[PDB]
Amino acid sequence: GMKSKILIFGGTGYIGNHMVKGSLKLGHPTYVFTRPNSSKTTLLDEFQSLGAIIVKGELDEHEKLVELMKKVDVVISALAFPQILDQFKILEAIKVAGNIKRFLPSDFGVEEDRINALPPFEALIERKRMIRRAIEEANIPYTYVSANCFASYFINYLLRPYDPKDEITVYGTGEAKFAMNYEQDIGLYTIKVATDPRALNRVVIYRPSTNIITQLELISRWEKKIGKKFKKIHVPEEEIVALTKELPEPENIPIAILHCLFIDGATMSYDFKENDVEASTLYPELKFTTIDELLDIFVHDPPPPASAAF
Repeated sequence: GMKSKILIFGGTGYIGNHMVKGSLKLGHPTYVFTRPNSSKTTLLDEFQSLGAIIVKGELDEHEKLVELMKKVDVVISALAFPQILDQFKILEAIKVAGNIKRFLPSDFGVEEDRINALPPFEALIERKRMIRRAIEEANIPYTYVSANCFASYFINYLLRPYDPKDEITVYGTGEAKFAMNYEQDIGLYTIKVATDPRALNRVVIYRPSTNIITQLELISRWEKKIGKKFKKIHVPEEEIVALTKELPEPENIPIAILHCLFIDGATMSYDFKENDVEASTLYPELKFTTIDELLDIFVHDPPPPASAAF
């Protein structure tokens, strides 16, 4: 009915599929633009069975993009790091169409306009800033989402719950704080703020108070949940830093990200600004799945590990 029509790019991606599912769950007409040569045919069918309108094509099809933009109201991009600047193709279509009410570029991580990282990762977030600068210069309505750490992804990466090993790797001292949110919630809240006036032309950060922790505390809580103790093996910062200088690309990128998130503590190294919007405060009918609840999920029905593209 009055629900805004949502167009999603990168819908078959790691975080993108949660935005597609969240959009549909919220009753929004959902358009999913995806490549003709899809290896995610089983994910697309699911989207379709849920009500999504699948649109096959390439980002290079400018005319197709423009005609598509004219049919929707909101555009959300969840493209991967290798395609950050390709979002300029999406932006060009938005500019020509002229009817888009809100554009959310592919951020969904650290708040790049207030943090810096090691060269490997800095080059990537600088590309994300370029997109933001282009959006602002064109006066395109937007929302910049800083979703912080993807919880299932990093619980898998840090705790390796599927690994019966007796040791656990700690990056740096392990004392740096970070915030991590459940992917399903990131998807749901993202759709909500994309149509929320309180988020128009603002930076929205997902930092629920129940999802802030350090590597050491996460380990301790996991140990209590499963009744096992692990031998902690640390990886010195100077060591991680060196690797980002010697290892090739994209190898050194994950290492740079690990330093940013778990050593520098970039997701918790700042205080909120006047115009910042912290998402957990927006909806009294919803709440972010907490860290304890997340650990319970991994104990009862843990999700498969994943690896972002670089």
